[PDB]
Amino acid sequence: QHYSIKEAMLFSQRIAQLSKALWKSIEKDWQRWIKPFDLNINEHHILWIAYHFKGASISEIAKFGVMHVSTAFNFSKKLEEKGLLSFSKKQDDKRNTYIELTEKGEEVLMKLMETYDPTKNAVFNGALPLRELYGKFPEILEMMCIVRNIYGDDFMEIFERAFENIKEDFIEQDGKL
Amino acid sequence: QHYSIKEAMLFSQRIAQLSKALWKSIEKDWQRWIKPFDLNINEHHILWIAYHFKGASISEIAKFGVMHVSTAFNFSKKLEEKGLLSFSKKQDDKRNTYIELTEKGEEVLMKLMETYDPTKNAVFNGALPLRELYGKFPEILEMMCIVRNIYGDDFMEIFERAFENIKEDFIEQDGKL
Amino acid sequence: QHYSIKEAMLFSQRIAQLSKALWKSIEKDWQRWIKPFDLNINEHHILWIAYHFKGASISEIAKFGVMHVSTAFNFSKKLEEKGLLSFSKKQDDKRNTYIELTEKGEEVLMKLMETYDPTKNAVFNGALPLRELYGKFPEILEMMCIVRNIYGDDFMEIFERAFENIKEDFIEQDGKL
Amino acid sequence: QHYSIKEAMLFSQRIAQLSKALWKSIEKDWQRWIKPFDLNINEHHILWIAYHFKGASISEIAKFGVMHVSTAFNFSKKLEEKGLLSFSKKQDDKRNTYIELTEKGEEVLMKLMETYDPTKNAVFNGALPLRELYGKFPEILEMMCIVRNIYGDDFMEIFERAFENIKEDFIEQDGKL
Repeated sequence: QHYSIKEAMLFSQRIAQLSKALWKSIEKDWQRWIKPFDLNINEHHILWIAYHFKGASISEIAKFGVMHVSTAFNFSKKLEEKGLLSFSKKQDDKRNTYIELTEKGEEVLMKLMETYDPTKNAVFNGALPLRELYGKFPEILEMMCIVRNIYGDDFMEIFERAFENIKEDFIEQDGKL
Repeated sequence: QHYSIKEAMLFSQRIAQLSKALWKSIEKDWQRWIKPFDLNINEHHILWIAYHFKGASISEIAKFGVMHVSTAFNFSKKLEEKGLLSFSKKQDDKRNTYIELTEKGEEVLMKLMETYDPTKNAVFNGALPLRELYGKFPEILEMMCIVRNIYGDDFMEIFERAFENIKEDFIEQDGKL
Repeated sequence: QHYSIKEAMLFSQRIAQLSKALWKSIEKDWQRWIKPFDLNINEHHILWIAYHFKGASISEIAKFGVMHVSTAFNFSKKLEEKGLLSFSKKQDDKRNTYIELTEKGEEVLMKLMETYDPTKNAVFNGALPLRELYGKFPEILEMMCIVRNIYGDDFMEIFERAFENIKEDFIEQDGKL
Repeated sequence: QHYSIKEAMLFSQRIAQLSKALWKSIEKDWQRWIKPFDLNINEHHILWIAYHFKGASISEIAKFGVMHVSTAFNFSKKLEEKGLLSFSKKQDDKRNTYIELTEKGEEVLMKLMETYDPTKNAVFNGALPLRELYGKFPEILEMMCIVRNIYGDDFMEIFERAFENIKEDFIEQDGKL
């Protein structure tokens, strides 16, 4: 207890609607960006996970991709067909299968990056006011706090991984390494 | 411009991962709560929209339900089959079809409410630390600001609608009106 | 431990400068507003404390006025001279002396209120951007959290007291009850 | 307009009380830390400003010290008497007088640093809960936003100056360079 029941219902509905809105917008923009290259959302997500972690287990891919293991194997295979990634020999347990990007896939990823225009995506524009007032893009700490308690600190290490990987691996003259 | 390209990529990835995590958790908890009653997530969402707005157009239902019109008609029909809601006579345009809850549906909704246990749902527990430190549940303003610029102030009026409807229509001794 | 020493120094300096800036600005604006009526900052603060709490002990006045007891007695006396407030008979302990506003003082307070122009005060203008982005004036929760741990929940009840007193006791056509 | 008058009064009182509380606590802790060395708050503030800016004008000192010019000259002189700082030859305009720390003063500053214990100061402890929940000390952005609109971006550059100076100039084994 030490909270009202009402309060709980209000908060629940509030976040469920907010989170549905946000996921749906990001989903739509993202799908726009990547549909030229015939990639599902999951597939691009998987490709990035491989870039950032220097290859991964399916169980890694499903953890950081917030998908089920099944989907991670299925879409991983679909990508193998497209020559984007490679598979390890052991298929004992789908979970332990190890994935690693082919070179063609890495070029796909870099290309998609040069195709990137922020000003086309909704959520970016929705956040620009806040960037202007604060001088920096919104941190949305409360959200991160929540997802940490939900998903775990090792989960949460992907944010640090990707920050460092973007900063170090690439540089910009018009947008790419 | 007046921001870095890098910055944009960091922010994009950050929010896309955060928002996927949040939507997936709420999705899983919600599905747990409502699966006894053989209801899709969309279907429950539609039923609430009808309760709050005293019936609605399909186009209303899709706006506030963040779904496509097609889905809103399809799942609305599935609910009509279940005797939960009623349909208007005009089917000229799916969009203008007017939906209104049957009594059986309203009982379903109230029942689901008495079935509600917050302590079972992840995101609730993830937010309790913040509730303790602040003395109130997290407001997540930055998120709301964003969704407002994205979706519109009339969209955003559902939060006020539902706050007032919960407060006024119901009272709690163990949880329900 | 479980923090860096450096971190501690950074945070300390940061807040000490921020808090000096804020106090000095509010001090200057406030002094501008009240200098017509020949009132020190403390004296006006004391008068409000009496209005809100329906009279008070000196020890109350010093708690909520964040001043020393000595100052609270001295400036309280200066106000008695001005016919603004009245004193209880017991002077056994300065702390237990009970203060209550004269009518003249209450008129002074209401007058000062009609003299109030927000647009003249700095800190108000500094906060208007945030009010525009958020649709509401900044909550500055982190600050309140801090002051709560510092000063105590009974201290913190003055915010609720004054919110309710402003809302209920007064109404606005051009600014006053 | 486009806000209520009431709202303005609420916000004003709220921040004025919060800011008085915070300044008074920091004032008391700070005075505790520095009273061994017979230093006013202003005097220590002035000494730090000189360290960070490699000497300064009085007008600089008053800007960043949020004091009047008069006080900045007076307390600067008192420090010259103590052999802490040195003066430029020109006294044409007090404002343009240039101050620079003597070596004795720098040792005083470093000493005070080794005397530093965070766990003694109130505001530090008031913020530790937030540090624990967030994993980092509170940013209090809203406050900084406000002070920026109030005081100016060049004013605000002292935060960056001191961050970099602390990080680079010193290192810690038990607390000092």
